Amino acid sequence: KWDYKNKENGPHRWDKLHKDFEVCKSGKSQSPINIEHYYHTQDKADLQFKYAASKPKAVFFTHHTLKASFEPTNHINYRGHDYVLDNVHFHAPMEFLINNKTRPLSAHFVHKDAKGRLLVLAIGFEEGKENPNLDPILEGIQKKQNFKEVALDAFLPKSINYYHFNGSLTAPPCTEGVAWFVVEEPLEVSAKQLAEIKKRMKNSPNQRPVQPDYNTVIIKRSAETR
Amino acid sequence: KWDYKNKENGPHRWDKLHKDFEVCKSGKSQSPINIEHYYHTQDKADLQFKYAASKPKAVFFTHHTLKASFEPTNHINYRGHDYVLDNVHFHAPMEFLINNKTRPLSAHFVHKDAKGRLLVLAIGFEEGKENPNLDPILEGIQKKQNFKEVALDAFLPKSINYYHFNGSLTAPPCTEGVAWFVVEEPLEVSAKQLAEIKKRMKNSPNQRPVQPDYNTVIIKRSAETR
Ligand SMILES: [Cl-]
Ligand SMILES: [Cl-]
Ligand SMILES: [Zn+2]
Ligand SMILES: [Zn+2]
Repeated sequence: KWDYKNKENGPHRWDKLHKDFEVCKSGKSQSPINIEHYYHTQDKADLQFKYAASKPKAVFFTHHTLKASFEPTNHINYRGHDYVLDNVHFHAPMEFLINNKTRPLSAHFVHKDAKGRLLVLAIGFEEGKENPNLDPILEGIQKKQNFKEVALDAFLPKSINYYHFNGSLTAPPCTEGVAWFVVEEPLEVSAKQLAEIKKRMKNSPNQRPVQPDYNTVIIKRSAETR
Repeated sequence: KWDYKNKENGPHRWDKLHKDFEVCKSGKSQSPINIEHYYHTQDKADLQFKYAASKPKAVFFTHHTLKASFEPTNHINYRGHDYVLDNVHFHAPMEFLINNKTRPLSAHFVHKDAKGRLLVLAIGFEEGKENPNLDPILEGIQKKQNFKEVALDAFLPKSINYYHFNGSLTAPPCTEGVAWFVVEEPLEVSAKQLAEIKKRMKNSPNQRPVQPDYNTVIIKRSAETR
């Protein structure tokens, strides 16, 4: 039963808990890392968003995180191909570091294309003003069902800059082949919302430690989300 | 013994021949691929070559390739680490494709730093002028010992453009975590030299087929070799 503690089931031993998890240790592009060495480009965008306000399929606690799953109606388009948004879920603290800076919370937007290839967008939160985009999720977890719309098309800023590289899932089975999009700009979250989200995740950090970095090639990129 | 034929020892089954070879199948950053999506960077790389004329330790046919191995006196410095050149060996046809174009031959310059991390430079050849830099290798494979200097310093152009990304070894054990540098402009080789090198590799292609590409992030970059 894998977790984030430092006992028999912790991240240092995930590989021992099941054969499927062996890549958690043996892989050469495990995530997260500290993003510190990266390149710049003047190339045009290759990322477009096809998000719309959507009622979650489910809002629930699973795999140590608070997760909102969605019907397959939202997509990111990358290199001309659609990747359907499966879920949004949270990590506290944020898992990726950017020039050794941490954030107290991040969201992962998890996508998959028709071929089954994974694309994950990560974005951090900084403690600040109330973020009304989070309220349908907070209201939805403590509610039976009939979940309210999540404003997916208002969640990110208009313009984003992100770090783009290949890595892995940050929880078992740690599958590689992941295209990561780690957004530089933080969203806001209030102290109250931050406490509430952390409590829904059992006040138990669900941040995988940074993994060995085998010269990960990272390009800094921009895109418009509208 | 693994090979490039397609009975019980070839590419599709490398993973089954030894548990050390399992990443040949399970890996999600396997090489080679067709390089066709890449982000252009404008600054000249810090990449520093420390190559000099070097007498091979051995010039020999091993694991389906013509290989020249060296004493550990040559390196590439990348991100402040010295990657020591172990060997130069050949593939026919060239294994990486660039915008779907093939070359009849490539060389791999295989390196490892002290911390054990891999760096391989690939450069293709196109039929044209006689390449004097190949001659000590072509002579050496016909010699018992006392191999003449390979002009490692002259082998590459002073200015190069390359594709840079994370991948794998292209032969078993298919180890990932490889920092790849695939040079854009081909070197020349005469038709006679090309036929001769292919004969020394038993007129038997030693090209791994293109592997699944899980959105490999590739940058295009310039460097100087001195
Ligand atoms: Cl994160
Ligand atoms: Cl190649
Ligand atoms: Zn996650
Ligand atoms: Zn090779």
